[PDB]
Amino acid sequence: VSATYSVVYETGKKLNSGFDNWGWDSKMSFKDNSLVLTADPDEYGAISLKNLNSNYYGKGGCIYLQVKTETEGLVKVQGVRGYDETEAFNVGSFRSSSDFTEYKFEVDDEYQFDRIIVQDGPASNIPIYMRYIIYSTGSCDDHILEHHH
Repeated sequence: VSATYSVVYETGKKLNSGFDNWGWDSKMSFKDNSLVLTADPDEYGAISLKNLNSNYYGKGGCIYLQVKTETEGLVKVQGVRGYDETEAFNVGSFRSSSDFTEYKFEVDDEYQFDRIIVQDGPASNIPIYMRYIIYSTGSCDDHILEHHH
């Protein structure tokens, strides 16, 4: 099968149909035409974006998103088949940027997963602004947003 995409969030004030936030120690809000993670004061807080459309996003693949923030942190997966759902696996990091920066993270082929985690490493209580959160079953080498127009 060719690459299949799950578009979790583009812009606006809601997640797309069939996605929910199962994160912790944080508040997810919608401001500045983005999805915003603000970890609670002094907490290693996260959003965890659960796919309710299928039992999994897929096995391996690529996670793409854009981030704008003054803090930094980690992107992970959880709900991995074969594991306790609480166990999380790091797939990449994001850093501070004045405007939206694109990231692509390869998901190990060993991981068939149902949740995308974004987490504030410094426990900073600083907003992390996100757009265009998209999962592809294909490789990151084969993904580009310009082809999503």
